[PDB]
Amino acid sequence: SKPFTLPILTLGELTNSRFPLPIDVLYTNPNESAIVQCQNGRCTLDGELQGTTQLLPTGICAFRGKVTQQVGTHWNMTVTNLNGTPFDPTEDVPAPLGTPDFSGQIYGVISQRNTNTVPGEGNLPANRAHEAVIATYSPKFTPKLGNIQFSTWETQDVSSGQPTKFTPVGLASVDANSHFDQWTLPSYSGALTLNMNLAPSVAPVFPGECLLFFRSFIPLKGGYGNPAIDCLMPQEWVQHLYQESAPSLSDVALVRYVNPETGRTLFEAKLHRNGFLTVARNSAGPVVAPTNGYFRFDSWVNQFYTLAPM
Amino acid sequence: KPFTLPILTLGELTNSRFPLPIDVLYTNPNESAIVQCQNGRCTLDGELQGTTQLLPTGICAFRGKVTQQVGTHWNMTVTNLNGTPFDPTEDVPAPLGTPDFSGQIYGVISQRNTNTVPGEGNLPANRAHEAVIATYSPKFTPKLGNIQFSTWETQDVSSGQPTKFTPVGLASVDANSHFDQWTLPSYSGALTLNMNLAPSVAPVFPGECLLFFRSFIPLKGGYGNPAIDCLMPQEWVQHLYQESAPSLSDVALVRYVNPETGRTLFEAKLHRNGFLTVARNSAGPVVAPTNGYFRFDSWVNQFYTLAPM
Ligand SMILES: C[C@@H]1O[C@@H](O)[C@@H](O)[C@H](O)[C@@H]1O
Ligand SMILES: C[C@@H]1O[C@@H](O)[C@@H](O)[C@H](O)[C@@H]1O
Repeated sequence: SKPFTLPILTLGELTNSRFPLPIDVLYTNPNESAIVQCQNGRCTLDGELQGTTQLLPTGICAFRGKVTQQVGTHWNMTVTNLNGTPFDPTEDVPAPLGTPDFSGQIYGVISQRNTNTVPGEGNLPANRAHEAVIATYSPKFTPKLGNIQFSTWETQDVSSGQPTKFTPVGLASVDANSHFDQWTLPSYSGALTLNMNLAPSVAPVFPGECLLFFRSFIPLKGGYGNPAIDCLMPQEWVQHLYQESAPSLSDVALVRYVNPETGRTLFEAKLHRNGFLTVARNSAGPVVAPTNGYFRFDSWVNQFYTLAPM
Repeated sequence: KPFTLPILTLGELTNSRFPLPIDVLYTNPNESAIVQCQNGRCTLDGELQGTTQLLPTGICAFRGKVTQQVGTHWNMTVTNLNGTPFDPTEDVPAPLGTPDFSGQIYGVISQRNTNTVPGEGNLPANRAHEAVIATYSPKFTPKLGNIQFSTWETQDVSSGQPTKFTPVGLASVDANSHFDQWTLPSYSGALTLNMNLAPSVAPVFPGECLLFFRSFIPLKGGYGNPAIDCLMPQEWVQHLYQESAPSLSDVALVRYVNPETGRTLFEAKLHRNGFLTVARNSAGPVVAPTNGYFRFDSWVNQFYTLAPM
């Protein structure tokens, strides 16, 4: 039986699995009323990706496809799998892997490199890129059906029928009107249709315990706010667990957040089979801990184990 | 502790020199330039070199603060990516993550103010705009803690506020844009020697050439199909760093294998300093099944003769 391990990486060496951002802090929010059911950064401890999760850091909240027509200014674009193959709505996933998993106005850059080349230009293609926003709560956001819409400030310099890439950067806004809610899933097929093939919701099932998140702060195109995105495990853990494919020997692994300098355990946590952490903590907010710290697998325990309060 | 490479197809790898997926394996035997990139550099026993760091989000990124205005141009002091002051006495070429090629790098500058306003709900103000960093410019001196960027925006950039550069692609590859992926920036300006560089790499055996992981990089406008070639993908850097396996010799023999058929498609030398060579004599992509990946075979020496591709 290949033993279970986590990579040895401080918070400053980890990245968020739900948006292309570094991890900034560990965070808890015991009194959260929302169901936590994100679809990116989902991976079982034995290395099975779930939801819309894929392995590339560059694939998180990215889209690939072709603009079909103009419809600020608005544009419709077909979306393929990120590897360029046609997305097959019959595959057992919620949406193309990499699709954003939260409601909001996602701000980024749309770029295009034409397929046709010009002989006068050494047989090279024309290009354009422009800022763009994708509203994931809109009824035109239907990645599961192979089509989404984005808007631009630019009014004309976007070409139909040409290869198109969305590179995410941040959020456009977090004002009331922008519907930013990190725990509200998009309707991947539109509002009249149920989401399918989701990774399951996660929650603590032990008194005194709460979810522990890896939190990143996300840039804003304008306006006021300090929005955050919380993931259940960083992208490097997803990648590592996928590589190792270690059998889970129980439903719950005991992990310790250790200070390598002093060799001391700062706190302990449960790492659950479906790929998320809980701690025994009675407050909300960031965890204040030495920047050299990281989680180390200790042993397999079970649902009856009582964590020492942080 | 036995040496390993991660098991990842090209479609599961990313470029260590720009935040892009790997598109193809590629050779260019007749390259006249010295290959001495500073990102994606890691020895086989897991020592990062040049300006290499572990975060995919850190590649060609900058953090710091705008100081003044001067297309509109802006001066920006840069810190380490973790926010701490960059110490020019540290033994690196420049802050880790700094771009390692000449060109006009296109991306977005974003800002989140330090001060908050009660009227506005005790939340800080924000702004982001397209920006371009010309790494060949005399104003590009990251080793001295200071760079310059330009924007189409003419005014909506604030001084003295935390600033982030998120790279997206190149602004142009026409002649006046000086894109040369193998020409290093002068991290302190042209009249100064770059220091603490990861070493140049080359085949030391007749009939061999470097093998690259190639990505195509987006363009803001104009014509071109520019590419960035890295010596090893970011995932290999991350994996080698984790395992810290001793290099038993100076050259590890690796085999590109088709997992379905078990067949070896070709073999390569993975050198101690962190790069591949193959026995091949033409420029262009390597044509190989999408399920293929490199697997560590054994250790050998500089004189081992590779099966021609
Ligand atoms: C509060 C304001 O928000 C947006 O309009 C920004 O572009 C401004 O610079 C300012 O930060
Ligand atoms: C060849 C041209 O290059 C730039 O001017 C782009 O903005 C145009 O859309 C076109 O691609």
